[PDB]
Amino acid sequence: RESLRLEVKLGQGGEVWMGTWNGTTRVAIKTLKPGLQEAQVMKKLRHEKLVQLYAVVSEEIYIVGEYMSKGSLLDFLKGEMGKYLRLPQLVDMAAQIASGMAYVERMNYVHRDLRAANILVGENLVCKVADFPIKWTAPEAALYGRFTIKSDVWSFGILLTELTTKGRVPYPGMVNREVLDQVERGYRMPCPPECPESLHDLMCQCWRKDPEERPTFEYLQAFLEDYFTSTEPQYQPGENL
Ligand SMILES: Cc1cccc(Cc2nn(C(C)(C)C)c3ncnc(N)c23)c1
Repeated sequence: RESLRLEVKLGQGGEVWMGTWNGTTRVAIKTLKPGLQEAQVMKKLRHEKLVQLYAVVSEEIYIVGEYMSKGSLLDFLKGEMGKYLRLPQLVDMAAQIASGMAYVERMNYVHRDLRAANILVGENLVCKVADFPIKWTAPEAALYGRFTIKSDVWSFGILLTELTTKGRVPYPGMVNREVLDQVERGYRMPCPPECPESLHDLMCQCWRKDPEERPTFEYLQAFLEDYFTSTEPQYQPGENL
């Protein structure tokens, strides 16, 4: 429609801007440098924990969508807020992402790149899935291209380590190659400092060798929503978590 007004340049890769749709609705605008399938997907998928597609400009997109004021989750955890987040806030954020992926799961879709960098945050610690990497990719997916919702579950397990480490890169010290050789031999990341074994157990369930044995995003959602009542009712704050 071309009723957009770009104000602040958010990031650069294409680019992303904070603008205003027809002089009112504040929106985010992703731009392509000539040298989009995401929009096609966001037409079918509509959920409160998924970033909302608003409009498109197929000439010169300019993909317009819901503006998330706190940028990516990766930047959020590595930012000034990281030091104040505790398990309750982190688990909560995990539950919201499981809710979005639960919807994806029911819609028979696959993300193929779930991770903190592709999660957006807003006010009141609202998290939503967006953007519809060996360290984040399930073995069967990275090796044989077996991309399913179960390979997204594996990726969610890695995302859990990102939350509990507050942004740190998975498999610290290991390069892609070592990560492939190691994970194939049954290696799995240890329990993060001050992270309850119960949560690390959830990760390991997401990392099971057999895809069909990994839990559903429905199970993950429910588990995380009830965490501090059914699982760790005796939880006590710590230095970092
Ligand atoms: C649909 C759509 C449109 C524009 C941008 C995105 C992804 C996105 N990316 N970014 C970054 C963090 C600037 C890269 C966003 N910041 C705020 N709101 C957003 N929606 C984003 C998605």
